[PDB]
Amino acid sequence: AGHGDIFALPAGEVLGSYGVMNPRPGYWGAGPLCIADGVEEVRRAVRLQIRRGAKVIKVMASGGVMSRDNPNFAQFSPEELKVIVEEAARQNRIVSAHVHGKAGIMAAIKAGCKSLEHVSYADEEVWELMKEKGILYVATRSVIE
Amino acid sequence: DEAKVTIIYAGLLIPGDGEPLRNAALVISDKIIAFVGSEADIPKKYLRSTQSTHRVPVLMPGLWDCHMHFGGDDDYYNDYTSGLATHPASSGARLARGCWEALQNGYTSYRDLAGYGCEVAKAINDGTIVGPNVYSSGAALSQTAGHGDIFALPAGEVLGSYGVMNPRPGYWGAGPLCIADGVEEVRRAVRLQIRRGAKVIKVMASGGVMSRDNPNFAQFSPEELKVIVEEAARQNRIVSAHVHGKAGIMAAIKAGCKSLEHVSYADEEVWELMKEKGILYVATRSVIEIFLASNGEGLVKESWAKLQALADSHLKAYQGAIKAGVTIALGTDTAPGGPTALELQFAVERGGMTPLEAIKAATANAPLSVGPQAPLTGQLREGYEADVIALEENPLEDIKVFQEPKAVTHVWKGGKLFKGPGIGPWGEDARNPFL
Amino acid sequence: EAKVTIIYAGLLIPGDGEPLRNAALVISDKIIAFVGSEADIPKKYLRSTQSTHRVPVLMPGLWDCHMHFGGDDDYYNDYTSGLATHPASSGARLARGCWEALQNGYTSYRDLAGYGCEVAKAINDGTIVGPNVYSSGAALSQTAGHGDIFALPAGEVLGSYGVMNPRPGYWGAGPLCIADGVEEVRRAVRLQIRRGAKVIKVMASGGVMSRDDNPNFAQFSPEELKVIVEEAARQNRIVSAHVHGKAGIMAAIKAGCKSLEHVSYADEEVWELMKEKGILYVATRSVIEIFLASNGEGLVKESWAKLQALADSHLKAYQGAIKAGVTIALGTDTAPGGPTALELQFAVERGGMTPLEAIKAATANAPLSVGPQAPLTGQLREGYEADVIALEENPLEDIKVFQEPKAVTHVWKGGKLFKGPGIGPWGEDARNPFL
Amino acid sequence: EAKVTIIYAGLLIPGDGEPLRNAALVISDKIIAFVGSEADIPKKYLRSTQSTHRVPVLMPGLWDCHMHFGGDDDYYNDYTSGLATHPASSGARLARGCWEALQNGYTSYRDLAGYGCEVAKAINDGTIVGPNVYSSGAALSQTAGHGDIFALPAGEVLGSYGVMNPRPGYWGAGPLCIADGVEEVRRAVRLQIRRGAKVIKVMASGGVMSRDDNPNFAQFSPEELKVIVEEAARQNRIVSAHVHGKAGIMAAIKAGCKSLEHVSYADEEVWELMKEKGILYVATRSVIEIFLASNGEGLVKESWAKLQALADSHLKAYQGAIKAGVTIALGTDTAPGGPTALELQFAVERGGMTPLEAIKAATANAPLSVGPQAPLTGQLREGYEADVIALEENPLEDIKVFQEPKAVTHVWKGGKLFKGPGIGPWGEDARNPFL
Repeated sequence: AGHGDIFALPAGEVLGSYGVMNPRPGYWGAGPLCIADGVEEVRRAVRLQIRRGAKVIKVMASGGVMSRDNPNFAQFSPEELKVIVEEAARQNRIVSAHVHGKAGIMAAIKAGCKSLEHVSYADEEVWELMKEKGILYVATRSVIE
Repeated sequence: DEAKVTIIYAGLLIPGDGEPLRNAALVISDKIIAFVGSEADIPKKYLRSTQSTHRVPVLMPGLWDCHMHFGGDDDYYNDYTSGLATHPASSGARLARGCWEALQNGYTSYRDLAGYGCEVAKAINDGTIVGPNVYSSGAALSQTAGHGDIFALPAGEVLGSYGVMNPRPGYWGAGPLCIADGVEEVRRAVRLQIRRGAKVIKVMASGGVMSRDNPNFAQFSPEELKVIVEEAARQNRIVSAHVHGKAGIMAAIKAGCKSLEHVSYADEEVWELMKEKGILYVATRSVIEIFLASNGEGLVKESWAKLQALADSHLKAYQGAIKAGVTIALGTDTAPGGPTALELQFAVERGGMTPLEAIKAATANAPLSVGPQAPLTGQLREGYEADVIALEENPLEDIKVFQEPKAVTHVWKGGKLFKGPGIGPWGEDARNPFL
Repeated sequence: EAKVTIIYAGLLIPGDGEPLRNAALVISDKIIAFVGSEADIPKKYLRSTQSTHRVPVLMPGLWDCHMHFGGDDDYYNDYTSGLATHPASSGARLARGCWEALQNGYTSYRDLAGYGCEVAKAINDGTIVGPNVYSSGAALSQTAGHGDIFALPAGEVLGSYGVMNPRPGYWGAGPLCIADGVEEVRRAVRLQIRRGAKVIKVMASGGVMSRDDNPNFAQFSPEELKVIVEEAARQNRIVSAHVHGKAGIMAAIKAGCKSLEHVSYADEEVWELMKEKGILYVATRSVIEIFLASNGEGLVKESWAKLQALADSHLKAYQGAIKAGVTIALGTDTAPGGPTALELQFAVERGGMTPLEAIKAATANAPLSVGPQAPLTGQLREGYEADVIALEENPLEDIKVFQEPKAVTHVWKGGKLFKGPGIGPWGEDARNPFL
Repeated sequence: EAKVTIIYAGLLIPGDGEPLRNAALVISDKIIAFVGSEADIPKKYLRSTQSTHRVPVLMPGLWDCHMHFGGDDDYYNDYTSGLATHPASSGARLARGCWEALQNGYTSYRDLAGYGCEVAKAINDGTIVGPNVYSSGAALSQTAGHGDIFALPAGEVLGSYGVMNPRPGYWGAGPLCIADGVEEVRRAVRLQIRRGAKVIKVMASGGVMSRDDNPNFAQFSPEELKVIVEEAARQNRIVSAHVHGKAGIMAAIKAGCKSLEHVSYADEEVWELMKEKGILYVATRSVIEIFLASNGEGLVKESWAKLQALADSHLKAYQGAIKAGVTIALGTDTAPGGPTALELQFAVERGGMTPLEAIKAATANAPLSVGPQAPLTGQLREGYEADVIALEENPLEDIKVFQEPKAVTHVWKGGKLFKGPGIGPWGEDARNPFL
């Protein structure tokens, strides 16, 4: 049910294709999207991208005004984000977080993400944190335009 | 094109929370209520701009039932097996009749706590059918061997259908029930309901006297309940917990649930906690009353003693909560179109509410049952949503008035007339959506 | 005590045969007890009748022999919506449609792909109202056939709709069934019957879906079609074949199909075979007319030349069949509540039927579309089923009269009034089924 | 307004027939409007033409009738790379290859195993450029057949490429399809058609892969081959059979295959049958020549004696077929962009064709390799498709001229210039399709 999910399809088709359970023939673990719920699953989720030669890890950490969906709501738990960062860090990758609302922004920061996309509700507080922590700001303004 | 303005003059206007007005008027502008006050005080701009006026004896908010189940089961299986065996197309057809019927009784909002509310609301919102505002849980979450489980079927069939492992074709993750065990699974369990558009999350947090089963025993671990609350909270939902025994009640509270159903063993301590924490109490007395009316035909002696003991507790709990001034809303655990109005009767005649408090429980308080997902509604006030009904008779003099749908003469939902003089079955300006 | 109703008609169109003037029809319970002149009504019925009516025009309830009970979300334009739309949503929407159908005087639908079986359960238990629904269950298609969803990958489609790999999730109960080989095709027919299918529908040719799609190519092997017919035959169903090109037509015939849809490349040889073998011809002209009215907005040059060539051929086929006196019924390939009446217009204005023959195609002939599953119906005759409608205006003078539902004033299905003066939305003596 | 181009040619090689000197060809839009002497050009074209060209040599676009669209990672030497290489990698690599193909004057490829169907989508939508691709989809092989990957265990291979057990992961859409039994083999052909396959390819014999492998042994039963042909035939495809030994050859013929690859043990009897039945002979000599050039580096004594014995037999077969006047086309079993031109050299220097007959095999005859899926093409004639190339040098004097792509100066596919003076890498009027 996150920003990467394909809401128009039923849930079984999507997790069948892109979940980190149920290994099978058909280039399992090697698509545009990976859906993982819970600390256990998110470890295999990062590990599967590294397996392909990923040089960065990308999380959806907020909603994205896809339906009448809320960009203000955070996505993934802090517990999952922390683990995702740590997994990437162990292989010398960073994590880049899709964030709009301040709650998602703050959680991605707190977790250890070093790059943020859109960052649409960034304010004074976010700017100072990003400078203090050396976190890249990638506005992606073309999408809004 | 200008705003669509409607003036409704009322002999008696029951706002929902607060003293009723005599010789009052309410103005609707488009979807919201633009003015409430005396007939004398209507602003002149609305007298100028109005396209339609009405005069009725009694005006009040659209009613809520805060505990419905959108199941539409075939009649065949008497237990929960029907939920699994009934094809959802059948369920959906039947639920369409029920939501129509709900609207005709002045029920403009339902909180579905287990079933297809999400899926059926799509056909309400796109205009294909008509119905109340539906705030749905999607599936009720239950542990294995919990109150949601179908004990009569073997475990593999049930978790195959309703578990959060083993994704597959067949509308996986989209049934009346979701079974999840452990912190990991319960995260996907909440997430799957949100995926469907759930506007509340419902947990089974105690047993429910289904077998010679214990309502005193809690269900789910505290660890799971905490996580379930947090998951809902992150998407700005609240969690509503089915609870009977005090252990389950206390655990649901501790976890962060903001709504409790039945609450049968609630005592002094529970009442104070619910007030302190702003937790809605939904007694669902109609369910108890059903099996009191059966009177123990074909039940063993001590299993009937057990139901009465629970019923008596449930009664004291509700009475004490009302007297203690716990915040209360009404629900019945029925199918759409069912006898939701009965709960007003029981609120008065069992609970001991005044008819006015009973109405408050079914209107002004009821949106609390979805927390932050509630619009400003359930009250006749400026700025609130135009969910308004009119009655022929004064329900403060006889609360049973609500049980004759002929007595609800006009129904507005979101400023639109769905029932009223010269208004068709599918509401005003209804067009066949298949042409 | 039999429930007797007398209907006096200025004009009585029986369905097959010369219309009567100054006529009457008697209903006794569910069957038609008498048809003849007002003068000749038997006196026993004048004595026993509890209600009488007087109307300008009376005729049989109308049939559409080619409907699809899909109720899809609007989101996906193609067949993906059939898979992605949750069936609870579909069922809700189909309830509106069946209501709407009945209001237009359509008392029978033959669903050739979808949830007719599942929705008819809610009609028959009285929860909603609608036409008599004879459903195929899923349309049978080969892999890469006209029923397949080419835009999705193959695994997703056969996972959802194949006859292998049984699993939780209403397996074997969707709008589509894909089966390859004699073995699989036995289970394919059997699974529809399991749902209560009253006809079996095959895709036996391509259907100009893409540019690499060819309506001239047959689908399924003769070996599979033969077995499909035999399986249906054993349960006293017939098979209805979607066919365009002559190769597919000839194969469906050879196999034993007794109903053909579209039949776009039917020529002399096909017409004679259909008459010789008693095979119903359902043109489904409305489908061609839809993409003629688009006129090639955003289509490549030669792909529009291809549709017109098919459309032209489909026209000549239909015209030739009518002239050759092939037995014909009407269908539209629409959702319930859709514009079924249009097909009468096209039967006259394209096909070249007389308005009277057009009515025959939508009434007396239409039960042939389900073979031995048909009761004696579609005609105003003694002993036939009381599916009867009344109109304000004479449709023999303007066949487009059927396209104003206000013009159908009374609808009886099985002797029960579902529309008529002072009669509610859910029919006479309707009760809320959830109380 | 038609887009008209005049090409003056010192030498025009039409494909089937005597070459013209001092000739011209007119293109109108996508088809060839005129072929004849420069003197005889119709005046209307001299008036209407927007561009003219003058070149030494003009002929049809070349065909390779035996390509494999694999795009494998280099890592695995055997067939394992087909399974292990991610198809996104394969597709990228195949884009270079199709570009490179077009630059050498190859305007049509018949892919007999791989992703031709999937890559042609990006050619046809204009994202990349390439030849007309007629693809088999996956090659069909029995378990333990020439398509099987013996080095992996059986479960992994049938999990990936079998026609049972549909699942997420682009099921049914790989370079290989394994099917055993009549039932499975229906779905096998159907799955390729689903992808847009324009020919069906079977493995009908062994292929000296190992020492326990025998090219003399047939593969698939006659029962399976018959059904495979019939399935293809119903969609207007033909089947092309990989065959070495006479038993496999005879079975493929008997079944109804209309194209044979390698045909290494073809003798008098086979030649006559192929002529009698109109069966294309594609020798694929380049494959034999590769392992002749290795010369038995790290091969056992008798396993090198086995390859030479096959190579010799393959040679006599091809030579005899040419002399017997069997209809022949050319293919190489290479990746797109590979050394397709080599096969012309071998047709002359091994087969003993004249350079003119060699060109006929790569042009006028080559569309026979897809039977009814062929447009009128491979020839410079009025009404045929404008797939035209120009060379700097006369290939009738040196057939190796084709192996320098600098020597192909102009390439037209469907009347559109993809290579020529002042013309960019992606062809004329190319736009970045992502803006």
